[PDB]
Amino acid sequence: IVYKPVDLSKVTSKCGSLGNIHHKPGGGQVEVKSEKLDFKDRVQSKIGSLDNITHVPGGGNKKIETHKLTFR
Amino acid sequence: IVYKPVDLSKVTSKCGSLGNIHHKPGGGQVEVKSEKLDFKDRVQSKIGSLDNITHVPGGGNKKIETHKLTFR
Amino acid sequence: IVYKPVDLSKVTSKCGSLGNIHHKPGGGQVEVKSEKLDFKDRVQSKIGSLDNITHVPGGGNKKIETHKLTFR
Amino acid sequence: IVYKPVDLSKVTSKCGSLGNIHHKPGGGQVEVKSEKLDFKDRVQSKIGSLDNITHVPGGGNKKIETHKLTFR
Amino acid sequence: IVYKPVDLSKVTSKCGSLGNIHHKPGGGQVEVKSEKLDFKDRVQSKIGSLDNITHVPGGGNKKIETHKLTFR
Amino acid sequence: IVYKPVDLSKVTSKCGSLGNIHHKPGGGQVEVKSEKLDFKDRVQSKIGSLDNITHVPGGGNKKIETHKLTFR
Repeated sequence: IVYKPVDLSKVTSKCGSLGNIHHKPGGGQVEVKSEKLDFKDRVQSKIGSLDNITHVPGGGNKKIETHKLTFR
Repeated sequence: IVYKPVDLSKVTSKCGSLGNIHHKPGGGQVEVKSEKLDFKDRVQSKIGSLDNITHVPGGGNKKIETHKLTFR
Repeated sequence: IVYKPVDLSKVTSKCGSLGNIHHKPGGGQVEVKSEKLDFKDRVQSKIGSLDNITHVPGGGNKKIETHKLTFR
Repeated sequence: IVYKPVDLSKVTSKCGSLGNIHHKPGGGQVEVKSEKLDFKDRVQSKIGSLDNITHVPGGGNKKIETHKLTFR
Repeated sequence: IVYKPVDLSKVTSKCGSLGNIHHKPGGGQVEVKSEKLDFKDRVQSKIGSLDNITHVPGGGNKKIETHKLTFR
Repeated sequence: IVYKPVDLSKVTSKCGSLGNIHHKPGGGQVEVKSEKLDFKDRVQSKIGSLDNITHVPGGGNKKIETHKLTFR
């Protein structure tokens, strides 16, 4: 008895933002004028930013593999 | 008995931001004028930023493999 | 009995920000003017930054492998 | 002009577990038998426990109050 | 002009576990028998515990108050 | 002008575990028997514990108060 199975598979995952082109994205004009103005509660503000923010909790690879051979 | 299984597989994961091009991204004008202005609670502000922020809690590789052979 | 199983698999993970191009990124103009202005609570501020910030609590590699052979 | 507003409010918050009675809760019999047994990955186990676990990130109180009086 | 506003308010917060009664809680019988047994990764185990665990990152008090009076 | 605002408010926070009654808590029987038993990685174990563990990174008090009076 010959037991010769073969795994030759090519497996890829390519997830998120890949191969994009951004050409002169923030090229314009942004004007913010604020006067006599009041905040009672928590503020998050972005003006004219172009951040790359990347979070990867994913993208793991795992294999679990089992081999057994029994005579009786 | 000839037990000769083979794993030859190629596995990849490529996750997050890969191979992107940013050309002259923050090239424009940002003007922020603030006057007579008040905050009672916590502030986060970004003006004209271009940060690359990368978090990778993921991207782990693991193999679990088990072999057993019994005569009786 | 011949027990000659083989693992030849190639496994990679490549996660986060990889192979990106940033060309003249912060090239424009940022003006922030602040007058008569008040904060009672905690402030985080970025003006005109281009930080590269990388956190990798992930990216680990592990093998768990078990072999047993029994005669009786 | 008399400006004499009054706040007499009673405000209460009562959150989580309050005023419960637990009488002989763990009074029975718990038997665990484990033999020839294997773990490849991380274990959390409770047998026969009766913990009080209390987490309070909430339960703060704040007032913001503003008074202004103008002649012209 | 008389400007005599009053705050007489009572404000209370009571959060977590309060005023509970536990009578003979762990009073029964707990048996653990473990034999020929293996762990490859991290173990947390509780057998027969009755901890009080209390975490309070919350529960702060703050007043912000502003007074202004203008003659012109 | 009479400018006589008053704060008489009573403000309280009581967070975590308060006023609980634990009567003969650990009064029963806990038996642990362990044999031929193996750990490759980090262990935390409690058998028959009754800890009071209290963490308070919270629970602060603060006043911010501002007064200004302008003649022109």
